[PDB]
Amino acid sequence: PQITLWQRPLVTIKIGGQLKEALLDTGADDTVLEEMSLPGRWKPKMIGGIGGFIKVRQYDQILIEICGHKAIGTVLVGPTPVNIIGRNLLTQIGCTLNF
Amino acid sequence: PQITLWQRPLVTIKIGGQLKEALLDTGADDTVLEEMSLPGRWKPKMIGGIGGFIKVRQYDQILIEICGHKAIGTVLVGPTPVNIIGRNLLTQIGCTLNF
Ligand SMILES: CNC(=O)c1cccc(CN2[C@H](COc3ccccc3)[C@H](O)[C@@H](O)[C@@H](COc3ccccc3)N(Cc3ccccc3)S2(=O)=O)c1
Repeated sequence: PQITLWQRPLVTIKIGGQLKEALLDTGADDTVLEEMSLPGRWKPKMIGGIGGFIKVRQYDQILIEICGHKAIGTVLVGPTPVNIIGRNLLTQIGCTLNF
Repeated sequence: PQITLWQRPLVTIKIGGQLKEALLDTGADDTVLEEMSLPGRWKPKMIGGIGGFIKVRQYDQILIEICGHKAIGTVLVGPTPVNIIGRNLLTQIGCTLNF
């Protein structure tokens, strides 16, 4: 589909059998979600925003459904202001910017 | 044009006659640029994201050229590490997210 930007590009995602709201964010390199439990081991990672950097937990090969489209990739969990779907997953669902 | 997200969506913008590189950020409500001088009165504001908040100066009705498309809108100026073009301006150039 085509999403306009007059309002926040919020979509429903499914992860760990739960539905959550997330922002389609072309400015983010990675996908970062609010604190939650994911399976497997995690690795440390530092990501930065306008205010500075934060430490998050990196989980790999996580199944996440975005607007019905299934994706499998790296998900970061940490103190993020909102659930963010970044370029690593946007590319998997074939998302592009057009104008 | 159609911009893929394999890499960060960086574009050239023209503001105050100056050329700059900026990130197209669908997750950002507003536009925030690195410290610079702009004519007119401004209002202080606080914007936050990953890492926390930063103080910025809000200028209204600023003319900006993005990829040859003229757009008018509010621009926030502050100690941001990267120039960010948010939704307030992306809408004016008719930018959409598609997949
Ligand atoms: C009202 N606030 C604004 O208009 C407003 C205006 C401008 C900016 C922001 C905040 N940013 C949002 C996220 O914050 C929020 C918070 C609440 C609601 C919406 C977005 C942005 O959309 C993201 O792209 C992330 C990159 O996050 C990641 C995630 C994973 C890996 C790497 C980055 N940042 C922008 C940024 C990009 C590159 C370098 C430095 C900073 S951010 O600063 O963290 C809000």
